[PDB]
Amino acid sequence: MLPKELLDATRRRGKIYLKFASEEHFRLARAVILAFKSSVGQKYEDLQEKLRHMERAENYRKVRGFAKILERESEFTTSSSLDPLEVRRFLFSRGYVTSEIERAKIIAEAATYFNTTPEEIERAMFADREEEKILTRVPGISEEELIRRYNLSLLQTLMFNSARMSFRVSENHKRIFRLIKLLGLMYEISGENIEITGPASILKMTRKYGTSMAKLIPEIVKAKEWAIKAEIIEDKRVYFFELSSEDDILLPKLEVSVEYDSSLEREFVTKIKRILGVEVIREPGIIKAGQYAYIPDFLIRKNGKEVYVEIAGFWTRSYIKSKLEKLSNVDVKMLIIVNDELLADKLGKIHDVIVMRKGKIPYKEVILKLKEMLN
Amino acid sequence: MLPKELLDATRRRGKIYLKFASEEHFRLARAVILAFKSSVGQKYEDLQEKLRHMERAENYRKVRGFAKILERESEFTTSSSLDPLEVRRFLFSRGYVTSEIERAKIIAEAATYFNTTPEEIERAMFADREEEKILTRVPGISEEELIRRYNLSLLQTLMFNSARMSFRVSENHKRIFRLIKLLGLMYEISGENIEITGPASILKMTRKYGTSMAKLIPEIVKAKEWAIKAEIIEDKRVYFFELSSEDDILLPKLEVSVEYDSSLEREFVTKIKRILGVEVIREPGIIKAGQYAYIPDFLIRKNGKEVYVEIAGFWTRSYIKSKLEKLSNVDVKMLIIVNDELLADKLGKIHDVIVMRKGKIPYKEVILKLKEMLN
Repeated sequence: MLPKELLDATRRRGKIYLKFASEEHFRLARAVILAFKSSVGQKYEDLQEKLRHMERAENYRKVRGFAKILERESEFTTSSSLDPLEVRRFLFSRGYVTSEIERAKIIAEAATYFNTTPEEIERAMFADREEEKILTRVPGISEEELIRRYNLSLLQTLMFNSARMSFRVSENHKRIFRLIKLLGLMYEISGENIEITGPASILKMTRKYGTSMAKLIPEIVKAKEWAIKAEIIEDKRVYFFELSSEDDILLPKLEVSVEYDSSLEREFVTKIKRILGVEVIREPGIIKAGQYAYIPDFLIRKNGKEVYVEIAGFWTRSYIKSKLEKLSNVDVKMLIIVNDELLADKLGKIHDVIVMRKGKIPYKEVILKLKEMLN
Repeated sequence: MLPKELLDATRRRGKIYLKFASEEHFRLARAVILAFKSSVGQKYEDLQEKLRHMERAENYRKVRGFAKILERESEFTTSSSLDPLEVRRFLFSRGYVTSEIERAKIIAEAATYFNTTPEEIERAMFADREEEKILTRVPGISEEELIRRYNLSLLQTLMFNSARMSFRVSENHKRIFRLIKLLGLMYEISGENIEITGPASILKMTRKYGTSMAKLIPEIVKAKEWAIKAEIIEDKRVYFFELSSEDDILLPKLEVSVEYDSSLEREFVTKIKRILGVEVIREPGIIKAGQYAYIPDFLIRKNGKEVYVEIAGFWTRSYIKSKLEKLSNVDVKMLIIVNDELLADKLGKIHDVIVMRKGKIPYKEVILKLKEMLN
């Protein structure tokens, strides 16, 4: 997101700061709301011209950013009951493109065929263009909520260029750990500090990973106390970013779920249990190993031995190799399964982990490794 | 069989013409090729700077288009044997981002950890940037081949804005008809004229559809004689385009291959044979019905009665309703199956066709319909 970086952040002495909106921007937020309200019943093109007219060097980014929020929560509709594709099909089959003088006549024939007026045909002809969509509903969002959502969006946008983002929260740890796993994030826990590998630390799937990462931020800033630190890469330059609840930035408290099902969990247990003669506990709980903590998917036990199993999300070779070294100096035994469709990195020799095939777990390989680990 | 490009066209009085390259652009092609050859061993940024320097107002689209063709056929490599993600993980974990004053020290530690020099650490650190990839191999392409490939890419690019493209070829009809089906194109055949609905006539999947349509063009222009006509939409403006082999545009002769699975096909044959007790012929010939011709997927024969079955590719409600109307009161009996995953249009009530469910054929519906047609 180049534009935002060069324009809604400031860089100084190796640090990067975001140009958050505050109560000082109340009048600007209201002016954007008024531009949307005035454009109800009009084409998106007319709304955009209103926004361009109010834009000045000083307010340009916030006008754009506020309007992006309102547009996302607004309802647009096509301007005609007619199908634009069927209208154009009819017109083009009667020679519309190869005519010039005859076009008004061809439009009049269409109006008879579709039981309407020439003006309705003309409205329908290109009604599938985005510029032609009609604003029909504007959300009932206050200036303050607009400013809060803009600031959350800005914080999320910055994290698309993060090499790593670390945070602490005063509560909601259980939900956050569940979110990290559902979102497939690369994580590291040390004490109260939770470090998320960012998209500037992967080779591919950057937008997909960054989008997933961004869904975690609304849950962080909902805690009564929280602190974020991040390392940001911009071309060959690096910057340190830091924000906490004590900075009193206006931010929302948005509902976050992005939930799932326990189908694989049950499928995995049912496939391993009697085959292996083993006890399996699903989501057994955070396990501490040395100075680090892990969020395993399964605990597998037989005789007096134990093996934790964790299914990674997005991954790179450097991330998995680092995780493996950290687990090698500790008593816990852990089997990591990595998905080949989530490799955000070059293909390489990675041992000690089990690799999926086309997104499916290889159960015989898992069974044999587990047998070897459990004896 | 496509690389995207910048359009470069002339528009005049409702007609659009492409700015094809010719022998007049030989010296420019030679200069672009030399910029690549003289950059082997250098970084992508250094190559691009040579191209920026040679660009002028009148030729920048060809400089950039020629270079894009060469780049796609060139080989680039990362500048060190080190994994940049691993190097940055090491550097950043030692405080690289937060202690500018220690960076030379931290880089020297990395050089010891990775068994190399500080200068290699500095090369590897941001070696995953596109600007820093090294040009290692340039294709042996000639100025004439570059001009031919540019012209094909230009013609292909224009069709991304086509509402429809119609063509005639003097030979290779069977291969062209097979390709139309393999590519999932919306087609209509009338005598020698083959009309392809273009991506300006669908609401979504426009990149996917236009890319598929682009792959048909190399097969058209390989015929001894050919002629293309198209209707082009740009915003709310329409243009007529026409080109034939008689215009003597320099074009390539490319081998065209599209990978096909055919798994759904085989299962359809076996199930219908068993449940219906009929003969099922895969990929029968082209069939004429009225003034139009069709490329069916199956012919089902029972006690002398015959029913054709066609599985559409990409589709719109407009296209399918027009197709159904042309089939309406013709002798031949044809059943159309559409795939819900290939609808490039709004959801609507379409009847007289069978709609797949999550890309799977509904066999009860198909069999019952076939029985009604087979009696």
